Amino acid sequence: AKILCVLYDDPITGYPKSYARADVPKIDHYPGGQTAPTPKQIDFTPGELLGSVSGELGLRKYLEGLGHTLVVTSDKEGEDSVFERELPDAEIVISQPFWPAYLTPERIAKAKKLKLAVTAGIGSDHVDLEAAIKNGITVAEVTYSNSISVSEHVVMMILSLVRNYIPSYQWVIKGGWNIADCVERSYDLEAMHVGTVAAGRIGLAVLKRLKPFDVKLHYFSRHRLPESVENELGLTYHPSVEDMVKVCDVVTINAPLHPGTLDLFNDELISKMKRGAYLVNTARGKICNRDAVVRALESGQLAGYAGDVWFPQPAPKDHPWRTMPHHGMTPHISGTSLSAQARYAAGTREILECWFEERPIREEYLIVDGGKLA
Ligand SMILES: NC(=O)c1ccc[n+]([C@@H]2O[C@H](COP(=O)([O-])OP(=O)(O)OC[C@H]3O[C@@H](n4cnc5c(N)ncnc54)[C@H](OP(=O)(O)O)[C@@H]3O)[C@@H](O)[C@H]2O)c1
Ligand SMILES: [Co+2]
Ligand SMILES: [Co+2]
Repeated sequence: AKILCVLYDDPITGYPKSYARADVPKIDHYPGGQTAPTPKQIDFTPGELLGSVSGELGLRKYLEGLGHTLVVTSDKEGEDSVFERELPDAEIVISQPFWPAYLTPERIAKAKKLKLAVTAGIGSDHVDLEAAIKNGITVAEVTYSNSISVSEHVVMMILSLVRNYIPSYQWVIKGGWNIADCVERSYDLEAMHVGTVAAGRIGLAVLKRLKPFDVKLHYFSRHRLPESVENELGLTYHPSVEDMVKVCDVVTINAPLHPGTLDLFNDELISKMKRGAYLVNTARGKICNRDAVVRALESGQLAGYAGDVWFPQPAPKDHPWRTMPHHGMTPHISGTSLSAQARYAAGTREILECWFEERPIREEYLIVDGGKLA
């Protein structure tokens, strides 16, 4: 069978010949007890670059040893792309959210042999689930594999926005000291009100990391956390997002992209935030209306915005989030740290072994299975 695997390009300086450190820590399990991926073998050393074209997610020796073929490409856009030309023959398609091969209804129709679509990462909004359901395609993602990685990125970005890190760094490089210039927009985070949209694997990890900063914590969720958790973390529950954002100095978005969160932070909702609020979004770019965020930063309604997720991906050269004032953006990188790559690459192989050995894929990895939502 044919496996079609879309990855981002190598660094412009070539695939790395060395790394800054000798190894990465061993992660055995996630908070709550889900075990780390359990592939039978791996053909990489954790810490290597796996999600670029030369990395191949460590999959070629395994797949070709079984007689299957593996096509790796970064060329994913349009009908003339390698991805779309190779799609009609593929039993399995793999891509990462960071450089996503969108499986639209049209492409799924053309993918006559497609039976398994794997998200190397978390969040399968690039896959049209209705068409996958219609066509009996299994959709899997590597649940929890980089949730902690994102929670780290969130707190990092919150601190940098509030404490005005990046403009202060720039004064060093420019040859200046300029203390007053740095701190005329520098605050402590301590005792601010911080709220999260969703308290899932990322959102809860964010709340736990924020707690010892002595912030006043808020959250909005469809379902409440156990009261024992709310008490230990000092959480205030809000039954609507509007209610929460009214009182928050900082808001972090940690919910998946779906109809209920598409365009949720539009002009109206952002106008309900505190003036000078900070907004962080490492969830899915489209949960925030692109031009509304730009306008709120230009007016001062938002004091700062940061995240790693954009619409579309890759972001075009003229994307307005590149140049809006007071931002601390990165490209979509938090979920593909070298540490996270090791976990989602192991998980991708685990899923593939289960697929080819006719053993069940972990229930926690499954998004649709056997023609229905999991
Ligand atoms: N590199 C990155 O930046 C990166 C990496 C990984 C993931 N992500 C994004 O982050 C999402 C969350 O990741 P995760 O590991 O935390 O998944 P998760 O464990 O499934 O948590 C998602 C939580 O969002 C809740 N929620 C859903 N809709 C909501 C809404 N309209 N308002 C408030 N809360 C809502 C869900 O609760 P219910 O059970 O009630 O629906 C769930 O608890 C992913 O879907 C993905 O898009 C980004
Ligand atoms: Co529910
Ligand atoms: Co959901």
